[PDB]
Amino acid sequence: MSIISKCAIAKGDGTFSIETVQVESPKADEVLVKVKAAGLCHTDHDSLNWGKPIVMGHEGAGFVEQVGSAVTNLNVGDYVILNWATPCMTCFQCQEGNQHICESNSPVTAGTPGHAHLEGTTWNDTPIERSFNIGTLSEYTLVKASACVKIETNMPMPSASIISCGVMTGYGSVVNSAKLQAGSSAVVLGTGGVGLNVIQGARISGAAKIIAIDINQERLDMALQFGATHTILADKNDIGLLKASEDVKKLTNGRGADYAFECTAIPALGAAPLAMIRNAGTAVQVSGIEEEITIDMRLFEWDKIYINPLYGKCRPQVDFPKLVSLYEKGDLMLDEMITRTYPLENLQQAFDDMLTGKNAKGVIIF
Amino acid sequence: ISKCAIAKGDGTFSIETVQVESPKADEVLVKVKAAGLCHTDHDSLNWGKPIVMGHEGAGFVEQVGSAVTNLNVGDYVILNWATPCMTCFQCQEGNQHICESNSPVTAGTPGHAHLEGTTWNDTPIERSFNIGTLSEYTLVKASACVKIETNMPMPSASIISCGVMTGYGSVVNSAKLQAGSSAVVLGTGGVGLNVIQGARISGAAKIIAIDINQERLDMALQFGATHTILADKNDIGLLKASEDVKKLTNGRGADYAFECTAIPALGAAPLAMIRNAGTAVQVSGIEEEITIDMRLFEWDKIYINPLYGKCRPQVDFPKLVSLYEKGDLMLDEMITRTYPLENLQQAFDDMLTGKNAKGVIIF
Amino acid sequence: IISKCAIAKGDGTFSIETVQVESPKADEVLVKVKAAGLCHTDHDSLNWGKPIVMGHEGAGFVEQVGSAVTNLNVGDYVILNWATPCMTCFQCQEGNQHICESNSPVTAGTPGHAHLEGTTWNDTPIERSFNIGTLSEYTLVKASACVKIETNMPMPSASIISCGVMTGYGSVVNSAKLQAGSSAVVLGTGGVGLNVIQGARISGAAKIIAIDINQERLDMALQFGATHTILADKNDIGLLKASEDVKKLTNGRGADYAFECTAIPALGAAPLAMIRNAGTAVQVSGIEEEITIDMRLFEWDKIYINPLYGKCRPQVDFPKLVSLYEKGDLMLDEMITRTYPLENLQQAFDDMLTGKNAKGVIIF
Amino acid sequence: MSIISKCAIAKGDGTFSIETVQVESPKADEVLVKVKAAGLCHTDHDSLNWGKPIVMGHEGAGFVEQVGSAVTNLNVGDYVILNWATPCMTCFQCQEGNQHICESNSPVTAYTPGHAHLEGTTWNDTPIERSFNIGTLSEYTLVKASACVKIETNMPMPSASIISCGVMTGYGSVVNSAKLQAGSSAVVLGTGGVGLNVIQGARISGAAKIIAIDINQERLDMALQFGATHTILADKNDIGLLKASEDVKKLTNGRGADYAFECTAIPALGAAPLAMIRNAGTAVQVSGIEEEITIDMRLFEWDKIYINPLYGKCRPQVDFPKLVSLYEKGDLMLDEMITRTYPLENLQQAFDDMLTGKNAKGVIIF
Ligand SMILES: NC(=O)c1ccc[n+]([C@@H]2O[C@H](COP(=O)([O-])OP(=O)(O)OC[C@H]3O[C@@H](n4cnc5c(N)ncnc54)[C@H](O)[C@@H]3O)[C@@H](O)[C@H]2O)c1
Ligand SMILES: NC(=O)c1ccc[n+]([C@@H]2O[C@H](COP(=O)([O-])OP(=O)(O)OC[C@H]3O[C@@H](n4cnc5c(N)ncnc54)[C@H](O)[C@@H]3O)[C@@H](O)[C@H]2O)c1
Ligand SMILES: NC(=O)c1ccc[n+]([C@@H]2O[C@H](COP(=O)([O-])OP(=O)(O)OC[C@H]3O[C@@H](n4cnc5c(N)ncnc54)[C@H](O)[C@@H]3O)[C@@H](O)[C@H]2O)c1
Ligand SMILES: NC(=O)c1ccc[n+]([C@@H]2O[C@H](COP(=O)([O-])OP(=O)(O)OC[C@H]3O[C@@H](n4cnc5c(N)ncnc54)[C@H](O)[C@@H]3O)[C@@H](O)[C@H]2O)c1
Ligand SMILES: [Zn+2]
Ligand SMILES: [Zn+2]
Ligand SMILES: [Zn+2]
Ligand SMILES: [Zn+2]
Ligand SMILES: [Zn+2]
Ligand SMILES: [Zn+2]
Ligand SMILES: [Zn+2]
Ligand SMILES: [Zn+2]
Repeated sequence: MSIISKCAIAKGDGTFSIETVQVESPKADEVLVKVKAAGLCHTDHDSLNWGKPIVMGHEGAGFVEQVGSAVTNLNVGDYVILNWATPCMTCFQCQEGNQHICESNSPVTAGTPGHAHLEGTTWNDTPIERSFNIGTLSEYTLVKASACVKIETNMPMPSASIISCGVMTGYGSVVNSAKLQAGSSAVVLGTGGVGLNVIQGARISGAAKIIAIDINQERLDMALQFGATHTILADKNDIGLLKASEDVKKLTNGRGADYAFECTAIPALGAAPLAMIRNAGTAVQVSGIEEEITIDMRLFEWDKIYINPLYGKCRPQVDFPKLVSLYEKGDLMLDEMITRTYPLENLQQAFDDMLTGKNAKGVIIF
Repeated sequence: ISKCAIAKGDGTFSIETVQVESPKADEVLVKVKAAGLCHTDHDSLNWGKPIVMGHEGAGFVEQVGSAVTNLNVGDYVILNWATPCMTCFQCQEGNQHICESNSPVTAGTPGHAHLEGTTWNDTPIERSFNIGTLSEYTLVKASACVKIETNMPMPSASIISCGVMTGYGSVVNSAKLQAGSSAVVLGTGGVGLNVIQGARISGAAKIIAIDINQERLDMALQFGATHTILADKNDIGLLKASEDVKKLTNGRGADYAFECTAIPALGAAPLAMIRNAGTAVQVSGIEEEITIDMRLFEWDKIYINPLYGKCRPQVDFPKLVSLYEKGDLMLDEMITRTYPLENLQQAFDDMLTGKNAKGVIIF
Repeated sequence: IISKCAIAKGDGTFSIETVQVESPKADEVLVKVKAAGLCHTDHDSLNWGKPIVMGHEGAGFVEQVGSAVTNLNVGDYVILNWATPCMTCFQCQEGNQHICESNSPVTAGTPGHAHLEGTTWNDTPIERSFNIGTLSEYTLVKASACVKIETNMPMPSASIISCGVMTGYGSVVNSAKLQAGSSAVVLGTGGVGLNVIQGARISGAAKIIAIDINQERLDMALQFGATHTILADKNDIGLLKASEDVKKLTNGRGADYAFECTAIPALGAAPLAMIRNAGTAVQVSGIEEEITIDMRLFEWDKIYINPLYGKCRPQVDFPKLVSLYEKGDLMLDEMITRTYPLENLQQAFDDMLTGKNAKGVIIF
Repeated sequence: MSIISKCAIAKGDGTFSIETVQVESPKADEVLVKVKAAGLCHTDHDSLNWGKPIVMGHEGAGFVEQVGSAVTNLNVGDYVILNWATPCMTCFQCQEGNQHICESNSPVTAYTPGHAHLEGTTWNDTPIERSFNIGTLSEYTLVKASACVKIETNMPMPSASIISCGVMTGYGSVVNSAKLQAGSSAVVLGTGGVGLNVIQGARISGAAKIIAIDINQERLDMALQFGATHTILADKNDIGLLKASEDVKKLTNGRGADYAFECTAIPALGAAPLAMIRNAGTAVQVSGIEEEITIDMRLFEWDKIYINPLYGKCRPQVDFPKLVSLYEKGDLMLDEMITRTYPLENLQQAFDDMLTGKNAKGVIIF
């Protein structure tokens, strides 16, 4: 059995075109997922500029169409949130509980056995790769079972999809990485797909003061909606947001916030959470920078914890169900995150709306 | 001259008059506008000597001591009973709540104002927990005063002095409750409802309220509970309530459980409500001898009996008013009734019989 | 394959016997046992009402490896563990492999036991104690019971890692997270408590006060890392006089950490008497009885915890323990009082009952 | 009562001369210390090119000569280890326990309270500062009572004096700042005054691997004496110590060490501990860098705690007695540290030997 799927294919020239791909039947450890909605992340745009053909998409949710012989805890028709940890569960990092940095199956750490067998998905009869081992921007996906989280809820499929990246890295960086203490102060630099979810984490965690900083006013109105207490509108020409840092310091009685989160997608702002933070504060850079930047090392000075975490320290079988609860409870808002849905043929307009500043998140729906 | 409620070692209280001296150099004269009630004030009658009752209070600074730098006449203050010295072992560890020299609990004393300061008849009498808040005017050590620059209801600020701090802090400062977790509160009263608030502020996804009175249970839902359990008096060690708790937690148990029923015989009951490797926080404080089945402790369970929610008064108190100003801490709703000093007995009855979440004595 | 094994009865007696141990299935492993340490839990196994191949402490060589166990090979060197973690359940994904809800011989009792007719006595299948049953020439265990190690060290000293060393060292290092420069008190300096002393010594405790009724145990406590000793009286209830001696050596106040490992249920709350307000009290023994506790002793920020097997994550913890031994800081050799033939197992009990032997290892 | 005191004085120009200062009698919150031994830290050389006359010295110990009328817990003749925290015990940082980054009194993080009155020490009729509030390279130093920790022992004074900075920051970085856990792997970049005490702290904490790296074979020889298990000789052209970093990964199963500590006084090596570290490890640069540097941010990538701690999170009344207790037990080696004692006049040679690597620690004896 081979199935044909329309999908978004990125080519290795900065370009993406809707194509069709051939999805084989699941192997014993794999699962064929009918995708109902695929959310879009800033990393998905970056994927075009990677130099490989890939099935784009790393935020997805849907239903289990087929299951393999070895998979035992999930069934045809089951409702499944996709994750890109693909944890092997046995390696050194997995035994520390760091399944998000798995040494053998992570798409980031190992680039694998978190990917499904390559012949499972084919583009003009040449095997191609599922981005982050899941390639959600696709009618069907053949992934391994570690990529699936079963939830049993009537939650909207667009709301579910966004947990696969934006919501998890945002919330988990706050809760799992920084381990933000209730009653503290937090600064968020970049209230976008991730940063807005940082705010929900800070809000849900009990932060008393949540300082949203962005260059776009709509983004900031979004930050107010999702929990922010104070708003600062940064000028992009301000290098390192040092001028914003003085404004934060006025909001924290001279000394700075207790916590600060980077998620601007600007490599130059890598150190800028250090500028916003009190000595002994914790500075979390969520973006991920792979370039060579210059840092005034005075910003590091004086017991400030700095971490570049991945995927909010995600343990998908454990974290995803916790996020689902807070939604049902009402403390996660993710229906309201979904500003627009797009047909896969309109992915270009979706990319444009994420970068222009007009969407909290965009979900392609099938 | 001040109207104050004096406890008598015979076990009775009587409104009565005391004369208060001007402040010494490191002391503050605080006119009390509100004196919240706490369970231990009831047990403070059952102590063996006379005192000035009260360990929850708030007011304005009528008079300031010569070396007191950070406060001024007319400032607004919430009283705290930690009165930390800032120099002993525990204080340098950061445990200002178990101050080895000034604490009314662990050194009971410096940190209590000069004894001449409050005289009844002509015998100097002690202020309860060093502050004696059930008084019209109190003289106290400066370390027992926490200034606020916002303007909030005086009954709201007074309850911060004990119930709010112990309950919130046991969640935040002691248990260090993590978001997404399941919470069980045994006894949802003045401490218990702020445990719940502490749970909801910290982000708990499930908050199970167990209580023998439905009107608190109703209060518990007002203040953030997600599930309510009406226990029965004769459920020894609350075993049957444990079983419904585990039914609500997929088996296992809760990740956190909190005891504050004031019953000595339920001191291990948190361990029954909670999963292995969970953290059980007994808050009521038991000085009695009880029998415990040590199969409840078993398998990585973290037990603790913290005091005053690990209170560092000049840090946690400003935090609590910020979350009241944000709207996450509910304290105006917790003042079910205000009472004058003379109607104090009706206030114990309303608290002890479930009719108050918290009762405050206003001046 | 025939295995001469110690088989416990429900009555309270044992006999040496012979059993067939079948070839390994896909997820399980056949181990030729070279050394099996002993404890009072093995004596308890006679009390329990079940036929059982006894032994929960083991080290050996792999003789047979199943189709799906490609992470170790034949001839590899293997320290056995009794957590047998399933690796995917709630506690395993929290990092609590020692309290696995699906495979633990304690918390689940089962997967984590090899397939039942693997080891058969006459033709009735018999369980291996704690899913491992090490007092046997050959044992069939899941691969989870096996931790490859890659040092040429003496098998007997490898066998005491399987229990006394992991629970004692781990009660200090993982469960208490003992901070260098602190004061430690150890109540019961025996099979468990000597590796609690060893664990305080490696973590940097500045003052380690050993308390025990036997003078021989105290001397062997100094040898294993202690700095102070106090001799204790059984007539002391709650060790309250030993607690006030502890307060003299700890500036008033108490010790920053204390540890229960005496085997006495009436002593369950004693570490709390040993400890300053806001210290941490660790009850390593496990008490399945109801006792009376003076509740003032919990009062005031004292962390009280009874942990299992020292928070064991065997594939993680065991290699680290092997590394400290290689470094000289961890002492396993001097901990083995005497070696005994399986056929002289009653000797061992006998000498454990008397208190002659801190630990006994049966070597094949 | 004005005492004359021989001392070392840095002049702004990088030049040091022994001079005499008139040292005034103690005010109510002050203590006058007859310094008996004063060790040399790398920071004192740097203290030369600060553009201000200064009485040098921030490692020191002695006996109390005169006590102020408010000082109640110190008496003439007491044996005092000096510290440079001088904590006020009530500001925001002190009340979180961070006495070493005191907002009111720290010489680093705030002339300041915690310095004696300016008329107390004068050079040529003009008031002068004491470096790090204590200026220990002087026969007598006037300091605040909070500079003083009384020890009730009979330790060698040279051995007690190096606690004032070198031992405290190196051990503290491991125990207090990094909270190093036993059985771990640990890499130390620079085995000098701070780095050898890093190794001691790693050894007292129970590290299973302590890998020592330096460009000087003799200082590598010292690390083994104080606790290192493996040793890597790096070259001075190894930019960022990346090949040193390959040897480390060879020693740590290819993943990297759990912990790595940077104390080379070389700014470009600020990010080097990240290169020594496994993902989710903790990297600590104790040096302290004031210049801007260039950093490839994939070195931060993936859960890596980075922290620039000050003074090993020293609470001097709490930490200094633990150090003395661990000297009694034998596990802090610090008689061995004092490779050389010098007169005040041969400070230059003490400087020269610290910088050449011929000393572990060198102490000026008065
Ligand atoms: N560590 C991880 O696991 C992980 C996961 C997901 C995404 N990311 C990365 O996080 C970053 C953000 O992701 P996203 O989906 O939220 O992107 P996004 O484009 O949707 O949001 C970025 C926000 O940053 C704002 N911004 C840009 N420059 C700014 C400036 N100078 N000052 C203030 N705000 C500024 C933008 O206006 C926007 O609001 C990306 O780099 C992405 O690759 C990392
Ligand atoms: N640790 C501290 O520092 C500290 C501080 C303040 C108060 N306390 C103590 O906490 C305890 C409660 O404090 P409070 O002011 O809220 O008193 P309270 O009377 O308001 O609370 C008592 C609650 O216990 C509940 N209860 C009684 N029996 C129960 C049972 N079998 N099962 C379930 N619930 C039961 C009742 O519903 C009642 O609401 C007291 O013992 C008090 O002394 C301790
Ligand atoms: N929690 C776990 O996972 C785990 C694992 C293994 C063992 N254990 C238990 O830990 C306990 C330790 O037993 P063990 O292996 O060390 O056997 P053991 O006989 O060697 O240890 C008991 C020690 O306590 C001493 N002692 C007796 N009375 C004392 C007293 N009043 N005061 C001070 N010391 C006294 C004894 O003389 C002896 O030295 C056992 O109960 C064992 O079942 C628990
Ligand atoms: N943060 C604080 O509180 C604090 C405290 C004390 C010292 N310091 C600073 O720590 C740093 C070290 O202090 P120190 O007294 O140990 O200096 P030191 O000169 O005595 O020791 C530095 C060692 O690092 C070695 N080294 C130099 N370059 C190297 C390289 N490329 N690769 C490997 N090793 C190299 C040197 O050979 C020397 O052995 C100084 O910069 C000092 O200012 C900071
Ligand atoms: Zn993404
Ligand atoms: Zn893995
Ligand atoms: Zn109270
Ligand atoms: Zn104190
Ligand atoms: Zn055993
Ligand atoms: Zn498991
Ligand atoms: Zn220095
Ligand atoms: Zn301060």
